[PDB]
Amino acid sequence: MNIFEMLRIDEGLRLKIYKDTEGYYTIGIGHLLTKSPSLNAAKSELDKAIGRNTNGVITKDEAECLFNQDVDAAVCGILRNAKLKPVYDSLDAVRRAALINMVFQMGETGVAGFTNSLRMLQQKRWDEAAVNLAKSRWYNQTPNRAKRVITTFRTGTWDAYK
Ligand SMILES: *C1=C(C(=O)OC)C(C)(C)N(O)C1(C)C
Ligand SMILES: *C1=C(C(=O)OC)C(C)(C)N(O)C1(C)C
Repeated sequence: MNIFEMLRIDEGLRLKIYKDTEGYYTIGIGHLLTKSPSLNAAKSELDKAIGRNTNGVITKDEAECLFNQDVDAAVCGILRNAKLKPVYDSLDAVRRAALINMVFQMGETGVAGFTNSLRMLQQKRWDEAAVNLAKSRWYNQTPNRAKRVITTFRTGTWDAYK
């Protein structure tokens, strides 16, 4: 198991534009296209991301291509953020993947706002951090996925993904 296999489980794979759990146009392995309600706006975003006129459908190879860029962008966002980089640097590789997972789902700024959870992770107070992380809109709106990510933070193992 690794961050790619982890997010592939959490995000799925769909080759046509669909609406994500928030109602936002998405494609591939959780590639958010736009929060705009305009399907043409989402299709324009898709064409720009792929470099061709797609009419809202991509191939599996294209989906995996976007996914690799998106995982990279999540890591890049963490390492440039003054709030997230210290926590990331302090973590083992499995818990690092859990933080990347959260940034992939909610964005750099969103995760960087989890000030008290981040402190608890930095302190390596894993059970306490797990309790705090669940006190969130994130957990309430996607509880099964959040439970898996939180278990990964709590234990430092892949138990929730096997
Ligand atoms: C990845 C791609 C790919 O692997 O599909 C063959 C394309 C669509 C060529 N490219 O735009 C990226 C780099 C996104
Ligand atoms: C890092 C980036 C990156 O390396 O994506 C793979 C982008 C998204 C260009 N950038 O905004 C940071 C600095 C976060």
